[PDB]
Amino acid sequence: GWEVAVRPLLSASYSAFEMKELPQLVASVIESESEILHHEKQYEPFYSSFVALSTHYITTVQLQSVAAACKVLIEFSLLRLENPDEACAVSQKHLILLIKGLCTGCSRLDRTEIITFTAMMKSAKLPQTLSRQKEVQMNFLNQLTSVFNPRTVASAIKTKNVFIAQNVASLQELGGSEKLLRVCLNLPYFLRYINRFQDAVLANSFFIMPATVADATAVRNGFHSLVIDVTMALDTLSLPVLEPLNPSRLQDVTVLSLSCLYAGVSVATCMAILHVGSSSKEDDYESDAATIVQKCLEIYDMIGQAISSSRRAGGEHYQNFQLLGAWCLLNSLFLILNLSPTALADKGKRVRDILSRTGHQGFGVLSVILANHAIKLLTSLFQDLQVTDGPPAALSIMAQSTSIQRIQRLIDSVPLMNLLLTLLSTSYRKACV
Amino acid sequence: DAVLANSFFIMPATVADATAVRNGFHSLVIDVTMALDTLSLPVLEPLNPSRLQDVTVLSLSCLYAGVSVATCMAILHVGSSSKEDDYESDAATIVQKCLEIYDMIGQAISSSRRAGGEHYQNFQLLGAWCLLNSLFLILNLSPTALADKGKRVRDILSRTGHQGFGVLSVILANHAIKLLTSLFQDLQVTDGPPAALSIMAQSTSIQRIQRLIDSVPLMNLLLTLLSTSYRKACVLQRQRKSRKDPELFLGLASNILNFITSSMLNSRNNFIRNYLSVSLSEHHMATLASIIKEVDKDGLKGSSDEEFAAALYHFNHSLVTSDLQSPNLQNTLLQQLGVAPFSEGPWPLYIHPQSLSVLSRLLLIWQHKASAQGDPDVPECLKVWDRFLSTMKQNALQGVVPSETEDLNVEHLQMLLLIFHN
Repeated sequence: GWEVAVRPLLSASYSAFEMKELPQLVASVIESESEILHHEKQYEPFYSSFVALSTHYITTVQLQSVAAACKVLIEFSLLRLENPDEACAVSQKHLILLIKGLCTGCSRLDRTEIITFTAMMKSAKLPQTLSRQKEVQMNFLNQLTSVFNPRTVASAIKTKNVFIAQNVASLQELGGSEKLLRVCLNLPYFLRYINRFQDAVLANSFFIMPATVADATAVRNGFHSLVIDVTMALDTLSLPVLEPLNPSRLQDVTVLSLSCLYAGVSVATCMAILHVGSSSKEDDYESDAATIVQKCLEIYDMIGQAISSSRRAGGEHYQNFQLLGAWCLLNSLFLILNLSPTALADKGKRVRDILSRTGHQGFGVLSVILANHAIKLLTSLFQDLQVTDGPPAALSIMAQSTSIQRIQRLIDSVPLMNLLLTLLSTSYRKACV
Repeated sequence: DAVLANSFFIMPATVADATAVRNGFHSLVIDVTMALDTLSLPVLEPLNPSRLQDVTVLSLSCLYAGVSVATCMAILHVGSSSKEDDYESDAATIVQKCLEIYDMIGQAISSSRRAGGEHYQNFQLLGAWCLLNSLFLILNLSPTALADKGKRVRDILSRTGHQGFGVLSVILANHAIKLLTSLFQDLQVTDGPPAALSIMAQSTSIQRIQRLIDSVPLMNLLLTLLSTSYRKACVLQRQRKSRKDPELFLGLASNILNFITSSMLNSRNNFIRNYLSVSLSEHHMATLASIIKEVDKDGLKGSSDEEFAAALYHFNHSLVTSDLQSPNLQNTLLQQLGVAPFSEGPWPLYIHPQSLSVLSRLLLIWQHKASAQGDPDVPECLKVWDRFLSTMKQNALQGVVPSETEDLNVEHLQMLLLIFHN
């Protein structure tokens, strides 16, 4: 039965996990494998919560069976992250943290959620409401059929290392890298940012629309979903799912990272506009803006590091990545520093229109952070340049160009010297004030 | 010329030509030292395509020179004071400096902001190609037959005792195995042309590995190095009771075996598994059986022996379990081991642990497959039980008291009982 199968988790929910309770849990997970992936709607939350508790208790601490069970759970979480159904007891975010935790040292789930998971455990109805020789022979057959590594990869650290190696091998076997990247690309909230980046790169111009103060407020009040999305995307990108950098995979990765940087730039512009136009809610808003911009920069840096060190993408792609990042950051800085105090802000109730048509109470910590990252990209590019008036370097990761072409494209986008002197003056004035 | 002709050239030629190439080793030493010092300066950063071509030309030619001096020293040793000691020290120094130059150039290419992963892959491919061709050439040296009758690699392949080898061979094999494991780990994550041997070429990992296979039959070469290295290590260990120590050769053997297990046996790719299934031969099983007999007869000796035993155990069981060897190959292995289920002599009542492990693994796999499919009882198990009973009955009739290492260790009895239960 299933009641006796879930009994060890019910007993252990009030304590740690007894060592003697693990092998039968593994046996039950392997035995029901044929059914776990195929279920009706009303049993689904029960099985989701059971999987959550099982994974949690496995990660808190014969290796072949554990690896098989972990592979089964990873497969379950994978197709649960692909489909996700409305009535899933565990949302997509906790599935992402669970998959990460099985590949790491179990520092994702918290008690505040497993209490609700056990409550749902009790409140859910069984499939068949919750409110020695056979196992040895199976283990013998499992050890006989396949050979565990062991040494191809003090005691606690090596057991943890082999556990992580087995788990990541199982994850890669299912091809979860492509599925995770696909699920991260077609997010319901990053979609607008990705589309905006596509239009900006196609039209050669830079777009930001916090627009007026009212539009800035409208963009606000939905910031918490953006925080959740950026956190989950960062956790997904922290997993080793990026190694086979095919050209299409490269394009997808740069699209995702650059759109995330675009989102950070946009929230920075929104906060600056709000401050120019002008409790606990405002403090929450500013803390959330700081968190999202920091996470966006972290994602950008992680993607850049992955691109630079990869054995399929080399120096040219890293240079193009740095050029795109610097272009976005510099255009953003020019836009935010061109904000009027009251004139254009009130009369408004792009960068090409601003250039065609052509008080520094904006700025802030976000502006400083963006300027620092832009200056790092710029010094890297200029150090590269140091060692025929052609076209500006194409804004694609697969393009070929020289350093002079990239610098000339940056100059064509924005007058750099005047901009730099403007930020220097404004920053010193703010510091002295 | 070698890259243009798709072939590999080394001409130490005979002993006289080897001596003629020698006696000029001091100039080569001074040249490699000055080249290494020049390459140590920061004068490599702007890697234009032409500069890349020049750098790879220089580094690969230096590696070629190290390979050539290694071949010359090996030929001199096969053919056969302070001068000889100076010559061997010079050879060691020049090969070490050549390897250092190659590694420095490779690291510079990998970390450069103008040359990326593809160029590093091509660099590794060229290095591995040169190293493997050199190893094949040196390990195919004849003792006296072709050496005296001679008074390339394509002619050798067209026309088709191991007192050569040495420390230089071990170092070259180690570097080649490092390049090979890097390339195969790259592969892991349409029968086209082999990958071009140019630093600017575009190719997939399958293409590079297939080019390496085309140049030299890899599996036979690797097994030959494993066998020769273990033989030299065991001979040196017997004589004892860098060259004077046997742990180096034992480590090389363990490393090559571990490479074979991790990169090929556990590989998921279909093409490499097909190649492994095609390229396994009965002579390889005979060599493996002789290695097993040596390791079980010698017994536990030292820590390096423990590591080599672990590697051999892992290789044996991975080969047995992962369904590449055809059944006749398994029968050949058992027959060579002397524990063939269809033999006619008395059943050996004492089985050494390694042979017992492999035999039990094979028999239990057969029994499990037969039970799962529905086949009636496998004739091999019935035959082994019958032969055990007949031998034991004969010994009972003769009233013979065996020795402590002669009949019926306990693990053998447990294994037979487990067979009986199924």
